[PDB]
Amino acid sequence: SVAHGLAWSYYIGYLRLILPELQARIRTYNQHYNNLLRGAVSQRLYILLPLDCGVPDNLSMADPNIRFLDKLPQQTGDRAGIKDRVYSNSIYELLENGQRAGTCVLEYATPLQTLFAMSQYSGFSREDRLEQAKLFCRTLEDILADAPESQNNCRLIAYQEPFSLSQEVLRHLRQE
Amino acid sequence: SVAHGLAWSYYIGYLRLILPELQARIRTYNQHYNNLLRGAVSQRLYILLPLDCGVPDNLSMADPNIRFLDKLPQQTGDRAGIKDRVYSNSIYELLENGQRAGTCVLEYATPLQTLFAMSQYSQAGFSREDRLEQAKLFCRTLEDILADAPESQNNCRLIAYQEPADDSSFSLSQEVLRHLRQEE
Ligand SMILES: O=C(Nc1cc(F)c(F)cc1C(=O)O)c1ccc(-n2ccnc2)nn1
Ligand SMILES: O=C(Nc1cc(F)c(F)cc1C(=O)O)c1ccc(-n2ccnc2)nn1
Repeated sequence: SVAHGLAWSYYIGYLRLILPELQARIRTYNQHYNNLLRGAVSQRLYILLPLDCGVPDNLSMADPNIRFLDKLPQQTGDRAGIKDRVYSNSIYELLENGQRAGTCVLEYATPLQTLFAMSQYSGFSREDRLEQAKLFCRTLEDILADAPESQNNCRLIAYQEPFSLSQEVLRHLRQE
Repeated sequence: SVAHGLAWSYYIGYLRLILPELQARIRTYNQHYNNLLRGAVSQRLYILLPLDCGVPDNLSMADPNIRFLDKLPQQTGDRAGIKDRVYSNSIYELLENGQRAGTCVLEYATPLQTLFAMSQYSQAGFSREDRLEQAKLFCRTLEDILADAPESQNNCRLIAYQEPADDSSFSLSQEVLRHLRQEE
């Protein structure tokens, strides 16, 4: 049940705040900042849900075919006593054969780091961590399916390694 | 178990990251004479834990005697696929009789908003009583986490309070000043 609460926490504390302005920020980037010949940034927030709960800080460290392109225009807002809290979301090019194949706003679901931290060493086994990660994912899918902030503007990317993270994301980008 | 998990998720997801550099950033802010002449910033992160789980976005809206002053210079770092994620931490003056009595880095514990959002509308008997119990468990777990955590080196003060029914009888600025004066 901890992961059910973490999924709610992620929606209430982050996704409900970030999803409503996302379309407008992507449109700003596409119309004002993006070089003439660069491909458009895709319209969705792509959230990585590694079922192993491995959340590295740097996506280019995780797969060099995920290349940092630029920041979205920043979203600021008062939040829980932070005046003008800053959200500096990252845009990535997904490379195939050294060339851009897709461009998107991509990040990991941060609460998966809690499940990982509490099970990295051996109570709370790897199998228990997998079960919590799946519960997180199922709970978050149910929340977003019902949430008025989720309007074809978010895509959950849940995966288990048996692998290219870039190819996993591209399969989701190309399903749209 | 949810409150226990939220306390861990708050330490792992934020306090672990923000606490190690915080005193260096405050020290830097206080070394600017024009800042120090206004008043020294207290050398701790003060975390508000309203046990009702009510977490308004703007502290001056909560209590006009909590006056926004300034921001620490941004801390950036790569986090969970966010390149150079930005932490803009707010500094407040705490007023007594219209005058500065203290200056601090102050914010609400964000996961208390989840406890609240999940029970605000409940028609269950004892939903408010159950929420208060969850909030206390959250605070207890977080106190126990930070007692043991190497990032917590007399640099964090949890401010847990249950507000009275009577809105006018409670002053959040006074609640923070009580803590700020002990930390001194
Ligand atoms: O997951 C986040 N937040 C939370 C998750 C919780 F479960 C919770 F209880 C509270 C929060 C919170 O932030 O208060 C989160 C994720 C990405 C970014 N972000 C993206 C660009 N810059 C910052 N910011 N926050
Ligand atoms: O509580 C926060 N975050 C989280 C809490 C979680 F429970 C979790 F699982 C993940 C996060 C997360 O951020 O990923 C949080 C609070 C303050 C600020 N902040 C202060 C200035 N600018 C930004 N940022 N984040």
